[PDB]
Amino acid sequence: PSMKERQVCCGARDEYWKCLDENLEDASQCKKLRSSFESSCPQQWIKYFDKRRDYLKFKEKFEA
Amino acid sequence: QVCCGARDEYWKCLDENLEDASQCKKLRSSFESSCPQQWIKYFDKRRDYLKFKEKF
Amino acid sequence: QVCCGARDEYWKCLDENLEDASQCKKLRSSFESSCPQQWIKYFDKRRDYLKFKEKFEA
Amino acid sequence: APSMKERQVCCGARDEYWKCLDENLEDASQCKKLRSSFESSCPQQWIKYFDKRRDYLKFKEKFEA
Repeated sequence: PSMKERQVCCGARDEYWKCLDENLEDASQCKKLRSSFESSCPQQWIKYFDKRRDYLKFKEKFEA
Repeated sequence: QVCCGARDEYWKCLDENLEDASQCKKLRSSFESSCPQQWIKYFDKRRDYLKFKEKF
Repeated sequence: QVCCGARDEYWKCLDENLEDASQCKKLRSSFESSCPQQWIKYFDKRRDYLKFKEKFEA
Repeated sequence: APSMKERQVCCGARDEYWKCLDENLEDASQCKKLRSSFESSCPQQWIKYFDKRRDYLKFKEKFEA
């Protein structure tokens, strides 16, 4: 998986996660960005980032 | 692998395999994985030119 | 190793220390080592804008 | 530990220097300008590495030919 593929995957993840921050984890507002994210990233990266997002957002509330 | 490190090892394989890219697919991956695509485009043009100049 | 991994670890440190860059100088080095300078400049503008937007509303 | 940009600039400076040496069959004198640009562009331990790497590669070529 090339450096350009990583750049493009990260960019698509940045935009997707940004949307989620501006709509309190509401997938329905970020449908096209989620689609680009899946199109832009290897299957095992998508799983990594989805699980990381859960951990981080739940750790916040456990701490809150 | 530093970008120019992975590039130099790819170029070494090309040398040792008479410029036949088919023999160097593994090292082509590490190169692509180590270097921005803009740099790879530059590096491919420098190599193509310099190897051609060599034979000339 | 991956440019965005090193960026995210640097940004995680900035969060944890009240956006205080002086604490996170180690991971700033690894960020600079992992990412081309053109990407760093963009990422630094993105962070400045987003962190500022955080306050401007909250 | 040098940044990615520092490694890139070191590599470019090294490339142009090694190119010059190839065009003058290792004659240092005709590349002194590029030599200087290589030393300023590269950390001390990188200069050492690429100098010893150059020697090994050139002498390995002669040994085999």
